[PDB]
Amino acid sequence: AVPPSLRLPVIEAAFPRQLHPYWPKLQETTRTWLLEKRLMPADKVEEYADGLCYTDLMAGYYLGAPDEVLQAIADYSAWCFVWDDRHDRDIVHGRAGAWRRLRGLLHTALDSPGDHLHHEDTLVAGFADSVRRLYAFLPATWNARFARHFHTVIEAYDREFHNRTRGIVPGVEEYLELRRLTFAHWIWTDLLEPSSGCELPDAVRKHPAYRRAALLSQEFAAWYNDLCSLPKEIAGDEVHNLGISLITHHSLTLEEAIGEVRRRVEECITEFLAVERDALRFADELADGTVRGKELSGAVRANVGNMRNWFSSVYWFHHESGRYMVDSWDDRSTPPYVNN
Ligand SMILES: CC[N+](CC)(CC)Cc1ccccc1
Ligand SMILES: [Mg+2]
Ligand SMILES: [Mg+2]
Ligand SMILES: [Mg+2]
Repeated sequence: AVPPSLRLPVIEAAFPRQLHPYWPKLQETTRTWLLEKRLMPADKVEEYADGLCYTDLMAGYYLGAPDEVLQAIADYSAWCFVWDDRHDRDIVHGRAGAWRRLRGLLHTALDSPGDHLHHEDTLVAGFADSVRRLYAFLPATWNARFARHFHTVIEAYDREFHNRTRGIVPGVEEYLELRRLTFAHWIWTDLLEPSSGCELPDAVRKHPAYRRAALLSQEFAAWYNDLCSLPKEIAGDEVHNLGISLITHHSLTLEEAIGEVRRRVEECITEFLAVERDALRFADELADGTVRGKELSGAVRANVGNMRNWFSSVYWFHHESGRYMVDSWDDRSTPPYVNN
């Protein structure tokens, strides 16, 4: 049961939740990876890792993924959360030097992950381990695009560092552009392809219906995170959240801002339902009779299915994960699972 201010009946009724059969193993393997790569303190992994639900979130998303592919995606996903925590703590403690160095190392590791598998910074070595494995599934053309996309994500984190250091809250439109990067829209979109076993040609994945379906899936996920993570983020002096930009620049009250974010999230859903029809008509057009057309048709169909699955996975993740349960913390500004 979800709180009325967070509840989305259309999700509950029309996007039934899915779970990949590898999830029980996935849960433990990622937990152990976090442990052995020293990405989270050992006692924090035992106390909090399972309750954080990072593996549940990916296992509800990339349905159909080879077990190995889902494992690398889940390790990378968990790493991303730990990176978000590190970024947060570097900002809070004014470690601009340590953040700048991490940022540079991540850019280099991204292009040559093999070189960085045993780097002395365990956050960098962990990144490189997951990225090296992601690079093993599809041609190097897909790897180059993932890298291009993630260099942009790191730089958006650097922009957030600048904003929070200066006490700047982005305008609403500026925020919406930044959020496509800090949420890593195009990374989750990229990872649809190794999950269905096919790198999509530019002409296919840039078709308007595929692009728009892919975008709305991510806008929904990012803004729903904004809605649900607003309490802990206000508490932690986070300034990046659609709700916070509206309060700051459109002078809404908190209640008005929650309402406005809800309405924007709702519209993503019914916009997605419209363009999903087009995206699936496109998948049928790809099935032209040929082997390649059938491969491409099947892959777009799977990808669009998972774009849909993201809605329910993200929806339930925010109600299940301890990441957001600020009311339970001794210090509302310092989550228990973060290394402070
Ligand atoms: C901070 C984590 N993340 C990706 C794991 C940043 C790129 C956004 C996110 C939050 C909640 C659900 C899904 C993604
Ligand atoms: Mg963040
Ligand atoms: Mg965050
Ligand atoms: Mg958030």
